[PDB]
Amino acid sequence: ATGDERFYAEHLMPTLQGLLDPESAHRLAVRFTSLGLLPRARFQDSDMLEVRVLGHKFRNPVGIAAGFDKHGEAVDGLYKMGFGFVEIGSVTPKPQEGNPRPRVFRLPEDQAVINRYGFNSHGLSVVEHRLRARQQKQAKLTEDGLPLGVNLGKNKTSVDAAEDYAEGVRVLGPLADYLVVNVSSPNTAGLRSLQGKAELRRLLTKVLQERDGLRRVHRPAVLVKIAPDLTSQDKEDIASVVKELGIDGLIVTNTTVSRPAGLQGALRSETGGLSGKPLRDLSTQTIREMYALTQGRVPIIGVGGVSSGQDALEKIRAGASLVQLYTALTFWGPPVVGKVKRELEALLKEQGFGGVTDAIGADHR
Ligand SMILES: Cc1cc2nc3c(=O)[nH]c(=O)nc-3n(C[C@H](O)[C@H](O)[C@H](O)COP(=O)(O)O)c2cc1C
Ligand SMILES: O=C1c2ccccc2C(=O)c2c1nnn2-c1cc(F)c(-c2ccccc2F)c(F)c1
Ligand SMILES: CCCCCCCCCCCC[N+](C)(C)[O-]
Ligand SMILES: O=C(O)c1cc(=O)[nH]c(=O)[nH]1
Ligand code: NA
Ligand code: NA
Ligand code: NA
Repeated sequence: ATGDERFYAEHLMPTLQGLLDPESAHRLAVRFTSLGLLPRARFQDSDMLEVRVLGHKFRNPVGIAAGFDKHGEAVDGLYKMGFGFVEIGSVTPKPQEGNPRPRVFRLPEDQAVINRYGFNSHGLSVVEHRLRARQQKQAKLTEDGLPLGVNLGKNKTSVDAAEDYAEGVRVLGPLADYLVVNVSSPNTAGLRSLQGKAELRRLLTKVLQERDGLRRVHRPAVLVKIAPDLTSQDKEDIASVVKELGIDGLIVTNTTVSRPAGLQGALRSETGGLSGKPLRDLSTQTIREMYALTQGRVPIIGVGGVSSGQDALEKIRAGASLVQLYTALTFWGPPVVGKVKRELEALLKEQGFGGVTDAIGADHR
Protein backbone atom coordinates (compact mmCIF):
# COMPACT_ATOMS: atom_id res chain seq x y z
CA ALA A 1 0.00 0.00 0.00
CA THR A 2 2.19 2.83 1.31
CA GLY A 3 5.11 1.26 -0.56
CA ASP A 4 3.56 1.50 -4.03
CA GLU A 5 2.40 5.06 -3.25
CA ARG A 6 5.90 6.38 -2.60
CA PHE A 7 7.47 4.52 -5.53
CA TYR A 8 4.98 5.90 -8.05
CA ALA A 9 5.04 9.42 -6.62
CA GLU A 10 8.83 9.72 -6.27
CA HIS A 11 10.21 7.57 -9.10
CA LEU A 12 7.86 6.06 -11.68
CA MET A 13 5.59 9.04 -12.44
CA PRO A 14 8.41 11.62 -12.60
CA THR A 15 10.28 9.29 -14.97
CA LEU A 16 7.27 8.71 -17.25
CA GLN A 17 6.70 12.47 -17.38
CA GLY A 18 10.34 12.92 -18.36
CA LEU A 19 10.00 10.47 -21.25
CA LEU A 20 6.53 11.20 -22.57
CA ASP A 21 4.61 14.30 -23.54
CA PRO A 22 1.33 14.46 -21.63
CA GLU A 23 -1.01 13.30 -24.43
CA SER A 24 1.24 10.29 -25.14
CA ALA A 25 1.40 9.55 -21.42
CA HIS A 26 -2.40 9.74 -21.25
CA ARG A 27 -2.83 7.30 -24.15
CA LEU A 28 -0.38 4.88 -22.52
CA ALA A 29 -2.23 5.15 -19.22
CA VAL A 30 -5.56 4.34 -20.88
CA ARG A 31 -3.97 1.36 -22.64
CA PHE A 32 -2.35 -0.08 -19.51
CA THR A 33 -5.54 0.45 -17.55
CA SER A 34 -7.72 -1.20 -20.20
CA LEU A 35 -5.41 -4.24 -20.06
CA GLY A 36 -5.56 -4.43 -16.26
CA LEU A 37 -1.82 -3.80 -15.90
CA LEU A 38 -2.19 -2.19 -12.50
CA PRO A 39 -0.90 -2.43 -8.97
CA ARG A 40 -4.25 -4.02 -8.09
CA ALA A 41 -5.77 -2.13 -5.17
CA ARG A 42 -5.16 -3.76 -1.80
CA PHE A 43 -7.54 -1.43 0.04
CA GLN A 44 -10.80 -3.14 1.02
CA ASP A 45 -13.68 -0.65 1.08
CA SER A 46 -15.21 -0.37 4.54
CA ASP A 47 -18.91 0.16 5.18
CA MET A 48 -18.42 3.74 6.32
CA LEU A 49 -17.40 4.71 2.76
CA GLU A 50 -20.68 3.50 1.25
CA VAL A 51 -23.07 6.14 -0.13
CA ARG A 52 -26.63 5.80 -1.41
CA VAL A 53 -27.52 8.56 -3.87
CA LEU A 54 -28.89 9.07 -7.44
CA GLY A 55 -30.89 5.87 -7.03
CA HIS A 56 -27.78 3.74 -6.53
CA LYS A 57 -25.34 2.31 -4.04
CA PHE A 58 -21.75 3.51 -4.30
CA ARG A 59 -19.27 1.18 -2.54
CA ASN A 60 -16.95 4.16 -2.02
CA PRO A 61 -17.36 7.86 -2.91
CA VAL A 62 -14.23 8.28 -5.07
CA GLY A 63 -14.77 8.26 -8.83
CA ILE A 64 -12.75 8.91 -11.96
CA ALA A 65 -13.76 12.20 -13.54
CA ALA A 66 -14.77 12.59 -17.17
CA GLY A 67 -12.02 13.00 -19.71
CA PHE A 68 -9.66 10.23 -18.69
CA ASP A 69 -11.61 7.51 -20.48
CA LYS A 70 -13.27 9.64 -23.16
CA HIS A 71 -14.35 6.70 -25.33
CA GLY A 72 -15.27 3.98 -22.80
CA GLU A 73 -12.17 1.84 -23.37
CA ALA A 74 -10.90 1.30 -19.81
CA VAL A 75 -14.01 1.01 -17.62
CA ASP A 76 -13.25 -2.36 -16.04
CA GLY A 77 -9.61 -1.42 -15.44
CA LEU A 78 -10.77 1.70 -13.63
CA TYR A 79 -12.93 -0.32 -11.23
CA LYS A 80 -9.87 -2.54 -10.70
CA MET A 81 -7.95 0.61 -9.70
CA GLY A 82 -10.43 1.01 -6.83
CA PHE A 83 -12.78 3.74 -8.06
CA GLY A 84 -16.29 3.49 -6.59
CA PHE A 85 -17.76 4.73 -9.86
CA VAL A 86 -16.60 5.54 -13.37
CA GLU A 87 -17.60 8.36 -15.67
CA ILE A 88 -16.74 8.13 -19.35
CA GLY A 89 -16.83 10.85 -21.99
CA SER A 90 -17.39 13.47 -23.01
CA VAL A 91 -18.94 11.70 -26.01
CA THR A 92 -20.12 13.71 -29.04
CA PRO A 93 -22.83 12.53 -31.48
CA LYS A 94 -20.50 12.20 -34.47
CA PRO A 95 -16.81 11.34 -34.27
CA GLN A 96 -14.52 14.35 -34.25
CA GLU A 97 -10.78 14.85 -33.87
CA GLY A 98 -10.65 17.77 -31.44
CA ASN A 99 -8.04 20.53 -31.54
CA PRO A 100 -4.61 20.35 -33.19
CA ARG A 101 -1.65 19.17 -31.11
CA PRO A 102 -0.14 20.08 -28.74
CA ARG A 103 -3.29 20.42 -26.66
CA VAL A 104 -2.32 19.15 -23.19
CA PHE A 105 0.29 20.69 -20.88
CA ARG A 106 1.78 19.80 -17.48
CA LEU A 107 2.45 22.41 -14.78
CA PRO A 108 4.45 20.28 -12.37
CA GLU A 109 5.39 23.20 -10.07
CA ASP A 110 1.65 23.75 -9.54
CA GLN A 111 0.48 20.11 -9.61
CA ALA A 112 -1.77 21.24 -12.44
CA VAL A 113 -2.62 20.50 -16.04
CA ILE A 114 -3.95 22.72 -18.81
CA ASN A 115 -5.87 21.08 -21.64
CA ARG A 116 -7.62 22.15 -24.81
CA TYR A 117 -8.53 18.75 -26.28
CA GLY A 118 -11.73 20.14 -27.80
CA PHE A 119 -13.99 17.10 -27.34
CA ASN A 120 -11.94 14.56 -29.29
CA SER A 121 -14.46 11.72 -29.50
CA HIS A 122 -14.99 8.36 -31.18
CA GLY A 123 -18.68 9.35 -31.28
CA LEU A 124 -21.90 7.86 -29.94
CA SER A 125 -22.11 4.81 -32.22
CA VAL A 126 -18.64 3.51 -31.37
CA VAL A 127 -19.12 4.10 -27.64
CA GLU A 128 -22.61 2.54 -27.79
CA HIS A 129 -21.22 -0.69 -29.18
CA ARG A 130 -18.33 -0.68 -26.70
CA LEU A 131 -20.71 -0.40 -23.74
CA ARG A 132 -23.16 -2.92 -25.22
CA ALA A 133 -20.35 -5.50 -25.28
CA ARG A 134 -20.21 -5.36 -21.47
CA GLN A 135 -23.76 -4.21 -20.65
CA GLN A 136 -24.69 -7.17 -18.43
CA LYS A 137 -21.31 -7.16 -16.70
CA GLN A 138 -22.01 -3.50 -15.88
CA ALA A 139 -25.49 -4.37 -14.59
CA LYS A 140 -23.87 -6.70 -12.07
CA LEU A 141 -21.20 -4.14 -11.15
CA THR A 142 -23.88 -1.51 -10.58
CA GLU A 143 -25.86 -3.91 -8.42
CA ASP A 144 -22.63 -4.52 -6.46
CA GLY A 145 -22.22 -0.79 -5.83
CA LEU A 146 -20.03 0.26 -8.78
CA PRO A 147 -22.12 2.54 -11.02
CA LEU A 148 -21.34 3.94 -14.46
CA GLY A 149 -21.81 7.52 -15.65
CA VAL A 150 -21.77 8.80 -19.22
CA ASN A 151 -20.85 12.41 -19.98
CA LEU A 152 -22.44 13.88 -23.12
CA GLY A 153 -20.95 16.57 -25.32
CA LYS A 154 -21.81 18.32 -28.56
CA ASN A 155 -20.08 18.47 -31.92
CA LYS A 156 -18.06 21.53 -32.91
CA THR A 157 -20.18 22.20 -36.02
CA SER A 158 -23.51 21.49 -34.33
CA VAL A 159 -26.25 23.97 -35.18
CA ASP A 160 -28.58 22.90 -32.36
CA ALA A 161 -26.91 21.93 -29.08
CA ALA A 162 -30.09 20.57 -27.52
CA GLU A 163 -30.46 18.05 -30.34
CA ASP A 164 -26.87 16.87 -29.83
CA TYR A 165 -27.57 16.23 -26.13
CA ALA A 166 -30.93 14.66 -26.94
CA GLU A 167 -29.23 12.23 -29.33
CA GLY A 168 -26.78 11.30 -26.57
CA VAL A 169 -29.62 10.63 -24.13
CA ARG A 170 -31.31 8.35 -26.64
CA VAL A 171 -28.18 6.40 -27.61
CA LEU A 172 -26.22 6.13 -24.35
CA GLY A 173 -28.91 6.83 -21.75
CA PRO A 174 -30.02 3.18 -21.83
CA LEU A 175 -26.47 2.09 -20.96
CA ALA A 176 -25.80 4.55 -18.13
CA ASP A 177 -26.64 4.77 -14.45
CA TYR A 178 -26.34 8.53 -14.81
CA LEU A 179 -25.89 11.00 -17.63
CA VAL A 180 -24.03 14.29 -17.49
CA VAL A 181 -24.96 17.33 -19.50
CA ASN A 182 -21.66 18.99 -19.89
CA VAL A 183 -22.35 22.62 -20.58
CA SER A 184 -19.03 23.74 -19.06
CA SER A 185 -16.12 22.69 -21.30
CA PRO A 186 -13.95 25.77 -21.88
CA ASN A 187 -12.77 24.38 -25.25
CA THR A 188 -15.89 24.44 -27.42
CA ALA A 189 -17.01 27.84 -28.70
CA GLY A 190 -20.37 28.92 -27.30
CA LEU A 191 -20.78 25.86 -25.06
CA ARG A 192 -20.63 27.55 -21.66
CA SER A 193 -23.27 30.13 -22.63
CA LEU A 194 -25.64 27.13 -22.49
CA GLN A 195 -25.39 27.76 -18.74
CA GLY A 196 -27.51 30.93 -19.03
CA LYS A 197 -31.08 30.68 -17.71
CA ALA A 198 -33.33 30.80 -20.79
CA GLU A 199 -30.96 28.62 -22.82
CA LEU A 200 -30.50 26.20 -19.95
CA ARG A 201 -34.19 25.73 -19.12
CA ARG A 202 -34.98 24.94 -22.78
CA LEU A 203 -31.99 22.61 -23.10
CA LEU A 204 -32.59 20.71 -19.86
CA THR A 205 -36.33 20.43 -20.50
CA LYS A 206 -35.59 18.64 -23.79
CA VAL A 207 -32.95 16.41 -22.17
CA LEU A 208 -35.30 15.38 -19.37
CA GLN A 209 -38.15 14.72 -21.81
CA GLU A 210 -35.91 12.36 -23.78
CA ARG A 211 -34.72 10.66 -20.58
CA ASP A 212 -38.27 10.19 -19.33
CA GLY A 213 -39.10 8.49 -22.65
CA LEU A 214 -36.71 5.60 -21.92
CA ARG A 215 -37.93 2.31 -20.48
CA ARG A 216 -37.77 2.18 -16.68
CA VAL A 217 -34.76 -0.14 -16.25
CA HIS A 218 -32.90 1.95 -18.86
CA ARG A 219 -33.75 5.34 -17.36
CA PRO A 220 -30.67 7.17 -15.99
CA ALA A 221 -30.33 10.02 -13.52
CA VAL A 222 -29.44 13.32 -15.24
CA LEU A 223 -26.81 15.68 -13.84
CA VAL A 224 -25.50 19.05 -15.02
CA LYS A 225 -21.77 19.75 -14.92
CA ILE A 226 -20.84 23.34 -14.36
CA ALA A 227 -17.80 25.53 -14.57
CA PRO A 228 -15.97 27.14 -11.66
CA ASP A 229 -16.07 30.46 -13.55
CA LEU A 230 -19.74 31.36 -13.14
CA THR A 231 -20.97 34.70 -11.87
CA SER A 232 -23.13 34.77 -8.75
CA GLN A 233 -26.07 35.45 -11.09
CA ASP A 234 -25.21 32.38 -13.18
CA LYS A 235 -25.14 30.17 -10.08
CA GLU A 236 -28.49 31.50 -8.83
CA ASP A 237 -30.07 30.87 -12.22
CA ILE A 238 -28.68 27.33 -12.48
CA ALA A 239 -29.89 26.49 -8.97
CA SER A 240 -33.35 27.82 -9.83
CA VAL A 241 -33.63 25.85 -13.09
CA VAL A 242 -32.29 22.67 -11.52
CA LYS A 243 -34.93 22.79 -8.78
CA GLU A 244 -37.71 23.83 -11.16
CA LEU A 245 -37.11 20.93 -13.55
CA GLY A 246 -36.15 18.23 -11.06
CA ILE A 247 -32.60 17.73 -12.34
CA ASP A 248 -31.14 14.82 -10.36
CA GLY A 249 -27.77 16.31 -9.49
CA LEU A 250 -24.81 18.57 -10.20
CA ILE A 251 -21.16 17.93 -10.98
CA VAL A 252 -19.08 20.73 -9.53
CA THR A 253 -16.68 21.55 -11.22
CA ASN A 254 -15.13 21.39 -14.66
CA THR A 255 -11.76 23.05 -15.34
CA THR A 256 -11.20 26.81 -15.00
CA VAL A 257 -10.32 29.36 -17.68
CA SER A 258 -9.04 31.56 -14.88
CA ARG A 259 -5.36 31.65 -13.99
CA PRO A 260 -5.10 32.06 -10.23
CA ALA A 261 -2.31 34.33 -9.01
CA GLY A 262 0.85 32.47 -8.14
CA LEU A 263 1.05 29.82 -10.88
CA GLN A 264 4.71 28.94 -11.49
CA GLY A 265 4.57 26.52 -14.43
CA ALA A 266 6.24 27.78 -17.59
CA LEU A 267 3.11 26.81 -19.53
CA ARG A 268 0.63 28.74 -17.32
CA SER A 269 -0.44 31.06 -20.17
CA GLU A 270 -1.44 28.28 -22.59
CA THR A 271 -5.09 28.44 -23.64
CA GLY A 272 -7.36 25.85 -22.07
CA GLY A 273 -8.92 24.58 -18.88
CA LEU A 274 -6.78 24.41 -15.75
CA SER A 275 -7.13 21.42 -13.41
CA GLY A 276 -5.41 20.10 -10.32
CA LYS A 277 -4.38 21.87 -7.16
CA PRO A 278 -4.93 25.50 -8.28
CA LEU A 279 -8.58 24.56 -8.94
CA ARG A 280 -9.16 22.83 -5.61
CA ASP A 281 -10.56 25.53 -3.38
CA LEU A 282 -12.35 27.37 -6.23
CA SER A 283 -14.20 24.09 -6.80
CA THR A 284 -14.89 23.52 -3.10
CA GLN A 285 -16.37 27.01 -2.81
CA THR A 286 -18.59 26.40 -5.83
CA ILE A 287 -19.84 23.20 -4.16
CA ARG A 288 -20.52 25.16 -0.98
CA GLU A 289 -22.53 27.78 -2.86
CA MET A 290 -24.57 25.36 -4.99
CA TYR A 291 -25.41 23.21 -1.95
CA ALA A 292 -26.77 26.26 -0.12
CA LEU A 293 -28.67 27.56 -3.20
CA THR A 294 -30.36 24.15 -3.58
CA GLN A 295 -31.03 23.74 0.17
CA GLY A 296 -28.95 20.57 0.26
CA ARG A 297 -31.67 18.73 -1.67
CA VAL A 298 -29.73 18.27 -4.94
CA PRO A 299 -26.89 15.68 -4.89
CA ILE A 300 -23.49 17.11 -5.80
CA ILE A 301 -20.49 15.27 -7.19
CA GLY A 302 -17.48 17.34 -6.18
CA VAL A 303 -14.41 17.50 -8.37
CA GLY A 304 -11.30 19.64 -8.76
CA GLY A 305 -7.85 19.25 -7.25
CA VAL A 306 -8.54 16.21 -5.02
CA SER A 307 -5.43 14.17 -4.15
CA SER A 308 -5.87 13.38 -0.44
CA GLY A 309 -8.45 12.32 2.12
CA GLN A 310 -8.48 15.89 3.43
CA ASP A 311 -9.27 17.27 -0.04
CA ALA A 312 -12.12 14.76 -0.40
CA LEU A 313 -13.58 15.44 3.05
CA GLU A 314 -13.49 19.22 2.51
CA LYS A 315 -15.66 18.76 -0.57
CA ILE A 316 -17.97 16.32 1.21
CA ARG A 317 -18.41 18.66 4.19
CA ALA A 318 -19.02 21.53 1.74
CA GLY A 319 -21.93 19.57 0.26
CA ALA A 320 -20.64 16.83 -2.06
CA SER A 321 -22.16 13.33 -1.77
CA LEU A 322 -19.44 11.89 -4.02
CA VAL A 323 -16.10 13.14 -5.32
CA GLN A 324 -14.03 12.59 -8.46
CA LEU A 325 -10.40 13.04 -9.38
CA TYR A 326 -8.35 13.02 -12.56
CA THR A 327 -5.27 15.25 -12.47
CA ALA A 328 -3.91 13.63 -9.28
CA LEU A 329 -3.39 10.45 -11.38
CA THR A 330 -0.90 12.42 -13.50
CA PHE A 331 1.30 13.13 -10.56
CA TRP A 332 0.66 10.24 -8.15
CA GLY A 333 -0.43 7.43 -10.46
CA PRO A 334 -2.95 4.66 -9.59
CA PRO A 335 -1.93 4.38 -5.92
CA VAL A 336 -3.59 7.76 -5.30
CA VAL A 337 -7.03 6.10 -5.31
CA GLY A 338 -6.33 3.83 -2.32
CA LYS A 339 -4.52 6.73 -0.63
CA VAL A 340 -7.55 9.02 -0.77
CA LYS A 341 -9.91 6.28 0.42
CA ARG A 342 -7.67 5.27 3.35
CA GLU A 343 -7.07 8.88 4.43
CA LEU A 344 -10.78 9.73 4.07
CA GLU A 345 -11.78 6.80 6.30
CA ALA A 346 -9.24 7.85 8.93
CA LEU A 347 -10.42 11.48 8.93
CA LEU A 348 -14.09 10.51 9.18
CA LYS A 349 -13.24 8.54 12.33
CA GLU A 350 -11.10 11.38 13.73
CA GLN A 351 -13.89 13.93 13.28
CA GLY A 352 -16.59 11.71 14.79
CA PHE A 353 -18.56 10.86 11.65
CA GLY A 354 -20.25 7.45 11.48
CA GLY A 355 -19.58 7.41 7.75
CA VAL A 356 -19.45 9.54 4.61
CA THR A 357 -23.19 10.10 4.67
CA ASP A 358 -23.03 11.81 8.06
CA ALA A 359 -20.38 14.22 6.75
CA ILE A 360 -22.24 15.42 3.63
CA GLY A 361 -22.93 19.13 3.96
CA ALA A 362 -21.74 19.12 7.59
CA ASP A 363 -20.09 22.56 7.32
CA HIS A 364 -23.53 24.11 6.72
CA ARG A 365 -24.87 22.73 10.01
C1 LIG B 1 -7.04 16.24 -19.91
C2 LIG B 1 -8.41 16.51 -19.33
C3 LIG B 1 -9.52 16.19 -20.10
C4 LIG B 1 -10.81 16.42 -19.62
N1 LIG B 1 -11.91 16.11 -20.40
C5 LIG B 1 -13.19 16.30 -19.92
C6 LIG B 1 -14.32 15.96 -20.69
O1 LIG B 1 -14.24 15.42 -21.82
N2 LIG B 1 -15.56 16.20 -20.15
C7 LIG B 1 -15.73 16.74 -18.89
O2 LIG B 1 -16.86 16.95 -18.44
N3 LIG B 1 -14.63 17.08 -18.14
C8 LIG B 1 -13.37 16.86 -18.65
N4 LIG B 1 -12.28 17.18 -17.88
C9 LIG B 1 -12.50 17.80 -16.53
C10 LIG B 1 -12.40 16.80 -15.40
O3 LIG B 1 -13.49 15.90 -15.54
C11 LIG B 1 -12.52 17.51 -14.04
O4 LIG B 1 -13.78 18.16 -13.97
C12 LIG B 1 -11.40 18.54 -13.81
O5 LIG B 1 -10.21 18.12 -14.45
C13 LIG B 1 -11.13 18.79 -12.33
O6 LIG B 1 -10.73 17.62 -11.65
P1 LIG B 1 -9.17 17.35 -11.35
O7 LIG B 1 -8.60 18.63 -10.79
O8 LIG B 1 -9.14 16.21 -10.36
O9 LIG B 1 -8.48 16.96 -12.65
C14 LIG B 1 -10.99 16.96 -18.36
C15 LIG B 1 -9.88 17.27 -17.58
C16 LIG B 1 -8.59 17.05 -18.06
C17 LIG B 1 -7.42 17.40 -17.18
O1 LIG C 1 0.58 14.38 -18.12
C1 LIG C 1 -0.11 13.40 -17.99
C2 LIG C 1 -1.58 13.43 -18.38
C3 LIG C 1 -2.18 14.59 -18.90
C4 LIG C 1 -3.53 14.63 -19.27
C5 LIG C 1 -4.30 13.50 -19.12
C6 LIG C 1 -3.72 12.35 -18.59
C7 LIG C 1 -2.37 12.29 -18.22
C8 LIG C 1 -1.79 11.02 -17.66
O2 LIG C 1 -2.44 10.02 -17.51
C9 LIG C 1 -0.36 10.99 -17.28
C10 LIG C 1 0.43 12.13 -17.44
N1 LIG C 1 1.73 11.78 -16.99
N2 LIG C 1 1.72 10.56 -16.60
N3 LIG C 1 0.44 9.99 -16.75
C11 LIG C 1 0.19 8.63 -16.39
C12 LIG C 1 0.93 7.57 -16.90
C13 LIG C 1 0.68 6.22 -16.55
F1 LIG C 1 1.41 5.29 -17.08
C14 LIG C 1 -0.34 5.82 -15.65
C15 LIG C 1 -0.58 4.42 -15.30
C16 LIG C 1 -1.80 3.77 -15.51
C17 LIG C 1 -1.99 2.43 -15.17
C18 LIG C 1 -0.97 1.68 -14.61
C19 LIG C 1 0.25 2.28 -14.38
C20 LIG C 1 0.46 3.64 -14.72
F2 LIG C 1 1.61 4.17 -14.50
C21 LIG C 1 -1.09 6.91 -15.13
F3 LIG C 1 -2.05 6.67 -14.30
C22 LIG C 1 -0.83 8.27 -15.50
C1 LIG D 1 -7.48 31.45 -3.74
C2 LIG D 1 -6.89 31.26 -5.13
C3 LIG D 1 -5.82 30.21 -5.04
C4 LIG D 1 -5.42 29.62 -6.37
C5 LIG D 1 -4.90 28.18 -6.28
C6 LIG D 1 -4.36 27.73 -4.91
C7 LIG D 1 -3.33 26.61 -4.94
C8 LIG D 1 -2.91 26.22 -3.52
C9 LIG D 1 -1.56 25.52 -3.47
C10 LIG D 1 -1.56 24.05 -2.90
C11 LIG D 1 -1.09 23.03 -3.97
C12 LIG D 1 0.06 22.09 -3.60
N1 LIG D 1 1.25 22.17 -4.71
C13 LIG D 1 2.19 20.95 -4.55
C14 LIG D 1 0.65 21.87 -6.04
O1 LIG D 1 1.92 23.25 -4.74
O1 LIG E 1 -12.29 17.93 -24.38
C1 LIG E 1 -11.84 18.93 -23.82
O2 LIG E 1 -11.10 19.87 -24.13
C2 LIG E 1 -12.42 19.23 -22.33
C3 LIG E 1 -13.81 19.05 -22.11
C4 LIG E 1 -14.26 19.44 -20.72
O3 LIG E 1 -15.44 19.32 -20.40
N1 LIG E 1 -13.32 19.93 -19.85
C5 LIG E 1 -11.99 20.12 -20.09
O4 LIG E 1 -11.13 20.56 -19.34
N2 LIG E 1 -11.59 19.72 -21.45
NA1 NA F 1 -25.63 -1.91 -17.92
NA1 NA G 1 -30.90 2.99 -14.93
NA1 NA H 1 -23.36 38.11 -10.79
